Amino acid sequence: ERIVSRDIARGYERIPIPCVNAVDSEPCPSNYKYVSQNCVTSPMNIDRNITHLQYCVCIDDCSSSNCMCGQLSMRCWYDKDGRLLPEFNMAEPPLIFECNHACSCWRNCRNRVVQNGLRARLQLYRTRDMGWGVRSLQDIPPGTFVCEYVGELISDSEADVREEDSYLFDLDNKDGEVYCIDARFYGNVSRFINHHCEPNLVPVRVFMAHQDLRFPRIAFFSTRLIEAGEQLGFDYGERFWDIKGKLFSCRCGSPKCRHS
Amino acid sequence: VERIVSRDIARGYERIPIPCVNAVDSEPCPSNYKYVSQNCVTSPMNIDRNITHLQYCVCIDDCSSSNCMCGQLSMRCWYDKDGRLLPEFNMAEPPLIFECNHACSCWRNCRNRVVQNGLRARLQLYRTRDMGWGVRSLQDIPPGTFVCEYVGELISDSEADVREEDSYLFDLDNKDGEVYCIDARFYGNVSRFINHHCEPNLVPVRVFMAHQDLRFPRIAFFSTRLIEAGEQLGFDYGERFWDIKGKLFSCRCGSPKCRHS
Ligand SMILES: COc1cc2c(cc1OCCCN1CCCC1)N=C(C1CCCCC1)CN=C2NC1CCN(C(C)C)CC1
Ligand SMILES: COc1cc2c(cc1OCCCN1CCCC1)N=C(C1CCCCC1)CN=C2NC1CCN(C(C)C)CC1
Ligand SMILES: Nc1ncnc2c1ncn2[C@@H]1O[C@H](CSCC[C@H](N)C(=O)O)[C@@H](O)[C@H]1O
Ligand SMILES: Nc1ncnc2c1ncn2[C@@H]1O[C@H](CSCC[C@H](N)C(=O)O)[C@@H](O)[C@H]1O
Ligand SMILES: [Zn+2]
Ligand SMILES: [Zn+2]
Ligand SMILES: [Zn+2]
Ligand SMILES: [Zn+2]
Ligand SMILES: [Zn+2]
Ligand SMILES: [Zn+2]
Ligand SMILES: [Zn+2]
Ligand SMILES: [Zn+2]
Repeated sequence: ERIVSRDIARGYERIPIPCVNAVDSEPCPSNYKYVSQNCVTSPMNIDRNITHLQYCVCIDDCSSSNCMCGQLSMRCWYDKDGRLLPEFNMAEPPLIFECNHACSCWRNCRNRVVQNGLRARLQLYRTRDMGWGVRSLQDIPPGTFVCEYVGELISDSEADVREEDSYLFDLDNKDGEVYCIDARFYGNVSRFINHHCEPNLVPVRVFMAHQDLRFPRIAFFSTRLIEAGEQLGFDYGERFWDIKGKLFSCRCGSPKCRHS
Repeated sequence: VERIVSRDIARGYERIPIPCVNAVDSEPCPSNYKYVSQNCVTSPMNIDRNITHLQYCVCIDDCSSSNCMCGQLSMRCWYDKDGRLLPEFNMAEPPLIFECNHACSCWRNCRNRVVQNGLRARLQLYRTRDMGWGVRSLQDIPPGTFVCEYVGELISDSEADVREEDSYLFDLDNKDGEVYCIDARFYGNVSRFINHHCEPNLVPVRVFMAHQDLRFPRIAFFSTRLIEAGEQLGFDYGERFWDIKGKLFSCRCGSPKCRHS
């Protein structure tokens, strides 16, 4: 019903992300800053030395098995349309290394999906029972990149002293150091995606312009055909529900719900 | 005959292809460097990227009014509706330009965003007769248009002072504090091929977009007049270059007002 914003991203995405409310009188969310890429407040010494990148020397479109970046990904998982292959392990996704600016290939090679940004037509909307949510305005085939989980990159020490923990995405411990993305104060459309026990999205760790393994980027891919109008959802995991289960129960409505 | 030796030296990284041609000799497309479309580093530079340190505007319009904070930092917004520098822009002593950024309240299509939109002109790398490779425009370029950025490897002054090849350095001079340099010898974009001209049709301008760390301005070339289709691009290398290289060769820009021949 009520169109309360024509584009919450104010033109920073390749297509607008409108916001509508047909439930109550809440206006468009405004208690955060929309950013389309990750940001920092305190410094994160991400390794950006260009000579530290692994890269490929392909002269084709990076469809051969000799592509170093495909080999780092165990294989290039992207088909001719940029969708994950049917055999992609959705239960335990691998890391994806996309091609980068040190590679000899062209900017339009096969192994570049997440770095081309959001393409699906999404919409922020007011749900009946769990606040704001995100839905697709179009059919999304299986294995399509939907959106990235974008926010403020913070250390574990910083996360342990933040009053609000509902917008944290853990980049769990590759070593002693561990970091997370906090979308509470800075974030993109993904900060409004609700939990579902049978999720139509799965997060995948991706490396594009750097390969600092402490700082993967979080890309959501569809696990099935998402029909037009369907709400997006992913599995928040057990750390969330072991903390928030004390306060409320899951309202995903799935007959296979595990937290209600 | 004009040999096409590359369809795009940028391999698709620019909005427009930049082909390379050679009607002079049998030299192939230059390949002794790595093309990058934006600045890179090898040793860390600790650029201040704290989002709360950005100055930003709160404009409710397209940032075309007098109240835009980012225009005020630039002493005024110098861009017209087409993204070109106003005729009042001081080409002889350009001010610092602060474009709008992701902390501003405005939209991504506001007026104060030109260099962050990337290269737009149709350019061409080509073999000259007595200057090696050069860059020309394939189209008319109106005055005050953003043409290309000087892109390369960001290095410190002490690193530059131990590099054997100095012909691709762009100085980021600092009146106070540490001084840095862009070296396009090993990593660079199309701008590393632009030759010196004593009456140049390009002027470099220091611009800030995603960060405002004054140690690291980005270098944007704007046209100083109409550049016609076919014309070679050129800017003034300055005195530090010619005080060093003038001992080896004379300027061949061919201008009637050449100052280094
Ligand atoms: C509530 O759900 C989480 C809560 C916490 C999480 C992650 C959580 O959900 C992750 C998935 C759900 N997301 C929702 C949107 C996107 C995915 N992560 C951290 C990190 C764990 C490992 C890496 C370093 C810190 C621990 N702290 C947590 N809450 C504490 C914070 C500090 N105190 C008080 C001082 C307020 C209370 C408890
Ligand atoms: C030859 O032209 C330059 C030469 C030098 C420059 C700048 C120059 O031209 C700038 C304009 C021309 N460009 C051409 C393309 C784009 C603009 N910069 C400096 C400093 C760098 C950072 C601190 C302030 C200035 C260093 N010295 C330089 N050559 C020395 C380097 C070390 N070797 C040996 C010790 C190995 C001795 C010569
Ligand atoms: N499946 C679910 N059941 C109940 N509440 C949920 C839920 N999924 C998400 N939420 C709510 O949404 C928060 C995650 S942030 C997701 C956006 C949120 N709906 C908003 O309006 O800002 C959780 O803290 C929880 O309060
Ligand atoms: N006006 C000029 N007169 C003589 N040589 C010039 C010149 N402008 C540029 N050059 C040459 O080009 C170098 C700058 S790098 C510019 C690209 C270069 N022509 C190339 O083929 O790689 C200078 O060191 C000088 O060798
Ligand atoms: Zn490859
Ligand atoms: Zn590659
Ligand atoms: Zn590739
Ligand atoms: Zn559930
Ligand atoms: Zn403004
Ligand atoms: Zn602004
Ligand atoms: Zn603006
Ligand atoms: Zn001259």
